[PDB]
Amino acid sequence: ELSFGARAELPRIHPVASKLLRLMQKKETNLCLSADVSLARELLQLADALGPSICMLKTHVDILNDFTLDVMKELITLAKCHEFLIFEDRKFADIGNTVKKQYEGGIFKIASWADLVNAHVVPGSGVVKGLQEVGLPLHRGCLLIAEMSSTGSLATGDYTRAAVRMAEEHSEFVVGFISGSRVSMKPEFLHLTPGVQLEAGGDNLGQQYNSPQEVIGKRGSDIIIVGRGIISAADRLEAAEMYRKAAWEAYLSRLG
Amino acid sequence: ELSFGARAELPRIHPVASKLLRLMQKKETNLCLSADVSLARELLQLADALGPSICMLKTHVDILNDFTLDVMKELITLAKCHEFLIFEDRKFADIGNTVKKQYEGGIFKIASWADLVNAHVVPGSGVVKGLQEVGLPLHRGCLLIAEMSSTGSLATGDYTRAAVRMAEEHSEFVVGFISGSRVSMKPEFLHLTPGVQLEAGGDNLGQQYNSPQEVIGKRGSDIIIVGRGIISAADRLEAAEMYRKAAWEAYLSRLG
Ligand SMILES: O=C(O)c1cc(=O)[nH]c(=O)n1[C@@H]1O[C@H](COP(=O)(O)O)[C@@H](O)[C@H]1O
Ligand SMILES: O=C(O)c1cc(=O)[nH]c(=O)n1[C@@H]1O[C@H](COP(=O)(O)O)[C@@H](O)[C@H]1O
Repeated sequence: ELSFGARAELPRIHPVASKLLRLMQKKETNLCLSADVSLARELLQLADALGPSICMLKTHVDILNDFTLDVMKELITLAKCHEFLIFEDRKFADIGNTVKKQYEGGIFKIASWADLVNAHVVPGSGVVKGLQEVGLPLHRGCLLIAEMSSTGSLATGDYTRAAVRMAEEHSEFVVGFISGSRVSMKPEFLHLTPGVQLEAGGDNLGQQYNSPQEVIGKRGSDIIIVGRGIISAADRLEAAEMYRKAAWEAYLSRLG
Repeated sequence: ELSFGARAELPRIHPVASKLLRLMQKKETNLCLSADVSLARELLQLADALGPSICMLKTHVDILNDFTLDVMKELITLAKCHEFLIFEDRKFADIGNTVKKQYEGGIFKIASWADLVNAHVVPGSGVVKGLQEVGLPLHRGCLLIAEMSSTGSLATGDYTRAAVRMAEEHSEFVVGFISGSRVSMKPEFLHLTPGVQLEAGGDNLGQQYNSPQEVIGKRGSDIIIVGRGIISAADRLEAAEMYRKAAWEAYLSRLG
């Protein structure tokens, strides 16, 4: 198994993946903050304070009450300053012709500011084809949702295998997965795992949690995605540090 | 088989479904216009001119370049005047906690103006639970995506059966399906079918077309969803009439 820094140099690495892997090793972080807030001011204060601790900030632009493109200008400034990628967790899941417009246009202009987006594989490979027609020219990357954290997920068995095949057949654009585990044996592909908290539990609406040690160390994923475990804590900086240290040591101990 | 008007009176009918079925029979239309445009003025001019011909107007609010809530105020005026429902084709597909915010909040406030939304079933039933916590109090309905029109769709076999079960277990909120065919044997559930054109063909990004006669008459669906077959035509009113008459006669001939 190669280090993040060595993976960043793999022949077939995507440029977005390489940038990410380099800053993960430089900063000793494999934590993605899920900035699940409705106020721009809170999003930006979290991005600034937690920026040094994270490799990535995941957004849901469609829950921000006071979205403007200028908010995203301010977010990019912070991402550049603190060195993290922006991942819009849009979960594109329509026909190719529709998702291209959803990605490029409308109010959000997601492709203009998001390094990464993700997509469901259920519509077939046209979802990726449509996105890639916007995202390739804009030097973006995409993650495919191969497994989900929620109770009753149907992203298992042959579905997960189809996501892996689709990623591998569109490596020009697809840089990895949302998954609960390592699903691809090719080290050029990132594995990002949500449903992460230090303590056992879940929410009232089907979320299920596993620890950083479980998903990075035992299940072989690369990056933890953490929302409420950080966001709901009083001191979100120390919470982010706890999660960072957990995920980083789990990664180190798997490299041996 | 019962008429749309009789289905509107079924004991277990949802109020949104009943409203829809009543206006379908009153107006002799089972056509849903897919208003896949980027300008508010065009959306509203289409809604006004085509309103008499349609039972429903399907939106992708996230491709509208000049979205405001006032545009949607103007759309509701037209929907009330001409008697059609508004369906936001958002394809919610996240954990329950996330989709509740995506449905109620952000810039779009979808639940405030959309009679209907839809969801993928891949995350498990928490997606429906989350939506229903916003949509039940707001007297809304939801469609579950049981089959898709696109090449390579994984919404087949056990996946489609899971969508049907999920709908049937959440009949307080779920009023039907996006599907290619009748998938539920319970007449209280609407079947809406996209991927419809009069002529054979497809697009460059995995869309596949079948005719109104095929999907309403042979496959037993209720409503056709038509975008480019109308939107790209020169005379969109006559195109809508062609599709309306096709879908309506196919429905009549299946009732015998
Ligand atoms: O794509 C995601 O990030 C995602 C996929 C998945 O399987 N599960 C999942 O929880 N997520 C997202 O990751 C975040 C989890 O947040 P918490 O449960 O608060 O840690 C939310 O923003 C979800 O939308
Ligand atoms: O949910 C939908 O309406 C949908 C589901 C599906 O399986 N296929 C499908 O095409 N759609 C949508 O229906 C419309 C089809 O448009 P046309 O291909 O232009 O008729 C688009 O807005 C798609 O996003």
